[PDB]
Amino acid sequence: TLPAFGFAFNASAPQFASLFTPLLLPSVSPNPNITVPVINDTVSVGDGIRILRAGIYQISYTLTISLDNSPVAPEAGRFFLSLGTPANIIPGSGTAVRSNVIGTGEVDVSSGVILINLNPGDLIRIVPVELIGTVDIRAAALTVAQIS
Amino acid sequence: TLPAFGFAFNASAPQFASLFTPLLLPSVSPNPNITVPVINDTVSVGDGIRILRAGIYQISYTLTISLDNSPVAPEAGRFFLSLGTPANIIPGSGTAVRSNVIGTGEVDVSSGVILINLNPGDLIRIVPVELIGTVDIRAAALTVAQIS
Amino acid sequence: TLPAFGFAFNASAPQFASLFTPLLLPSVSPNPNITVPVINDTVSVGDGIRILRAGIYQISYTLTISLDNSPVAPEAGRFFLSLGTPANIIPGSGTAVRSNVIGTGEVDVSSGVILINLNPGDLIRIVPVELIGTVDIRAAALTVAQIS
Ligand SMILES: [Ca+2]
Ligand SMILES: [Ca+2]
Ligand SMILES: [Ca+2]
Repeated sequence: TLPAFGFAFNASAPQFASLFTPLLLPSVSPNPNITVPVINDTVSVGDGIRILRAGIYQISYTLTISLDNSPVAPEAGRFFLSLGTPANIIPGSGTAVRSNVIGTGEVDVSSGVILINLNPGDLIRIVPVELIGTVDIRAAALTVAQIS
Repeated sequence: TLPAFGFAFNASAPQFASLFTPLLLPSVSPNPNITVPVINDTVSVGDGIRILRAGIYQISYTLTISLDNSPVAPEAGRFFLSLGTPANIIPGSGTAVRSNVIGTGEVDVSSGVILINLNPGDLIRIVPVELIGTVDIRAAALTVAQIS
Repeated sequence: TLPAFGFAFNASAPQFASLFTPLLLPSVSPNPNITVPVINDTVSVGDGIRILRAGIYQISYTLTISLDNSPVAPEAGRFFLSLGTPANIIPGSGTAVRSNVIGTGEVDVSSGVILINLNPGDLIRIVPVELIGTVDIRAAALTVAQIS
C-alpha cells in the first residue's frame, strides 16, 4: 500500500502570527503543469492536516518570516507543530527567530523536520506559542509523509 | 521496488545568485567513508535532478546564504524549486531572506521541503526569482526521494 | 519490512556549541499524547543516532541558534553531520550562520536535509566545525529515515 501523505501550503497570502492560532494553509496543489492535490489518506482542513491512518510520519514545516522591527524592536516568534488543540505542542518540533534590536528589514527562513507516531483523527498544525511584535509570515508549508 | 531518489549538492564552491539561473550542484557523493553516488532512477545534470519514474516525491533544498551588505544594503533573495524551464516555479517551495539595512556580515540558512507528483523527464532545480544585491550562495543541496 | 528510523532531539536544555563536540540529543519521544520512542532498528546514544541496518537514509537536522553578540560581535557557527569520529564530516550536510557585526539579539534557524548510504555501526551526529564566539544552541533535532 502506498504511504499516506499530504502537503498544505500558503504561497500567496501573508498573515501575521497570533498566539496559539494555527497558520492558514489553503493550498494543496504545487505542480504548475499537472496541478492536483498532493493528498493520500489525509485531509487538508485549511490550517493543517488531519491523519486518517495510524503510522509513523515524517513531518516538516517551512516558514518565511519578516521581522521588520515595526512597531517594536526586536520582533520574535517561537513556533511548534501541535497535535489536536493548539496548546498541545510537539516537543522536538520547536523553532524560533528574533531580529536584531538595531535597524530594520530582516527576513528569515525557519524550517523543522520531525518523526512521530500518529493515529486516526490527529490534527497537525503550525502554531506560534510566543511572539514579540508583528511577526509577518510571508509563506508557510507543511508536509506529512508516512514512513512505511 | 526501491524508491527512486537522488541527492545533488555544492559543498566547496560558492556562487552568486543570478535571476532565473539554476544553482550549480556538481556533487552526488556525500559519504566520506564509502563515497558513491546517492542516485537511484534519477539523473543529476549539474544544476539539478531529472525524474525518470512517475511518482510522488518529497523534495528538499538547503542553502547557506551570505548577505554582506556590499555593494548595497540590504541584500535579499527569493528562491523556488522550478519544474522544467527556470521560470516555471513550484508554489509551496518558495523561501526568502533579507539582511538588515544596517551593518554587515549576516549569513543565513534557508531550507524548504515539499511533496509533489512528478513525471518522467521533469527537471527539478533551485532558482532565484528575485534578488537585491550580490547574494552569495555558500553551499546548496537538493534531495529528491520517492514516497512509495 | 518497515523502514528503519530514529528521532533524537533536545527541546528543553540549551547548550553552547564547542568545536568538534557533538550536540546533545537526550529525547526520543515527541508525541505529547502517546509519548513513546520514535525508534525502529536504530539506537539513540545521547548525542546522535547509530545505524543498525544497511540502507539509504534521508537525514535532517534542525537548530535554533542564538547569536547575541556577547562577548564578541559577530558570532558565527558552521555545522555538519558527522559519520563516526566528529571530524569525519559529511559533504552536503553543511550549514552556517553569522550575526550582524552591529547590535544584539539575533536568533536564527538552520535546517539541512541529505540522502546517504549508511552501514551497520555508523554513528550520525551534529558537529560544530567552526565557531566564533559563544553560539547558543537553544534547541536541536536529528531525524534518520530509511528510504526503502
Ligand atoms: Ca513587524
Ligand atoms: Ca553582497
Ligand atoms: Ca554569545
